[PDB]
Amino acid sequence: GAAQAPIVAGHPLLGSMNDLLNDPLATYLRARRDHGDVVRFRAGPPGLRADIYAVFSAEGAQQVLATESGNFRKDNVFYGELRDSVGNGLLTSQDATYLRQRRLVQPLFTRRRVDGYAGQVADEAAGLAEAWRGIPGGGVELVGEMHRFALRVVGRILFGTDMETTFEVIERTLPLLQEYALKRGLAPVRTPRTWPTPANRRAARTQAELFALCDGIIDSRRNSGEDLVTLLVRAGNAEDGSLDAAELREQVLIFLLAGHETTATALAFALHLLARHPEQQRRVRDEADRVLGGPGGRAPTAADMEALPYLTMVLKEAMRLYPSAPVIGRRAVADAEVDGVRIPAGADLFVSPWVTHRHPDYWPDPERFDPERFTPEAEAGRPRYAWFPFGGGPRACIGQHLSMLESVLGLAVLIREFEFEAVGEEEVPLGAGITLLAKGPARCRVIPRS
Ligand code: HEM
Repeated sequence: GAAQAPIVAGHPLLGSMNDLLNDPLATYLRARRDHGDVVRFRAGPPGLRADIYAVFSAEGAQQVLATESGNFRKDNVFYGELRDSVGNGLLTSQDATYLRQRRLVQPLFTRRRVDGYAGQVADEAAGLAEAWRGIPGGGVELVGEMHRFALRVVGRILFGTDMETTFEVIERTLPLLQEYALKRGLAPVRTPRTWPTPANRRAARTQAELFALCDGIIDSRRNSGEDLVTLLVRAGNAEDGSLDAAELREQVLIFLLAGHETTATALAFALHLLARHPEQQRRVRDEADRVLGGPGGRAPTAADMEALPYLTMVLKEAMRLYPSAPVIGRRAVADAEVDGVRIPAGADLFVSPWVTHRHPDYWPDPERFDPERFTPEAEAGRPRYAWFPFGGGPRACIGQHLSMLESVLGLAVLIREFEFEAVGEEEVPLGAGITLLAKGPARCRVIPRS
């Protein structure tokens, strides 16, 4: 006896089109508050787009992402636009194509291989510290600062040293190809990319430049402290052979796309919360000072992650309030039942870390910043999928441990060398694209500790 999904209140004629455009994050929370855990969003005018379903329960998220993963596919139009824009890499691939890619890439994402990149993160963070030590204003805009820093960390991990050259090209090329794909995947009309419109021409020129850069970097590595491009080029097994040149580029691009804004968002918001919460900052500082030796102390290592649990708890709470992926899209193959509600075959649907992380059934006083929610005991008192920023199940984030290594060890250096104080508006307005979008500045004063 499957129930029908309630339609989220919206415009009499346009449905949720205006609400999802103006304030999608507030629309998602209202949908749960007024209509429940399985809802349907209507578009207008009638006949433009099929109803998009939404699952906000932890148990429904476990079903969509893990228990019944086979019924929920990456067949949404957005995924097709990303594949056309950056190639059919590990994030967008499905079936046999994905299985061969997973067989060849998983070896590069082992805890030991990832832990080997700890010194690169520590060096990049010490570099940011020296630059911040010479800021005459003593102030930073964290969204902008962490956007640069995160690309530098993932790019050092990918391409090694002296790649500020490649950084500036990627910095200006990749975001445009992502916007092109996001805007087309969410659009109600799609003129072919071959069509010679000014926008489609600009995107193909952007693609050419980035593709050629990637191919040159990859071809230089065709000729341990090895970079990830070197290990992707040397990936091979008996059944799958090795990755081709197009396959190599698709993975480099997907790693850059999946690790640049995601880690930036987490770093900026963790630092912003610590800037607005002095007691929690003092706790992270006393922990950093005890493990690394204080201002002017030693570089953090991968093993220091076990000795930095409050910082880990601050990060998880930042990713609860500010999930870098606020929604995860899927498409139903066959009729399904989630929380007693029917999700039809062919239906585009989405789980939302943004809503489930603020759900009153799992989160007391959900908008309060409290790292103590992530003690092992508190985690046991709540369902597993109440917190899922890296997703879950077979398609969970492969760089989850890398992101935590870069965040914990990164923030450890910055808190060991600087005190943070929020300046100006502390409420950063938020939107949603591929990732959580900052629609406001996160200003902060950096005070050198030595
Ligand atoms: C070092 C940084 C990162 C890298 C290189 C990276 C890479 C990737 C890759 C390759 C995938 C596809 C995994 C697969 O299908 O087998 C993925 C999935 C995912 N990543 Fe990450 N990631 C990083 C950081 C983050 C962070 C900080 C978040 C925080 C929100 C995040 C959230 C996700 C989510 C939700 C998925 C699942 C998407 C889905 O199921 O459709 N990633 N990541």
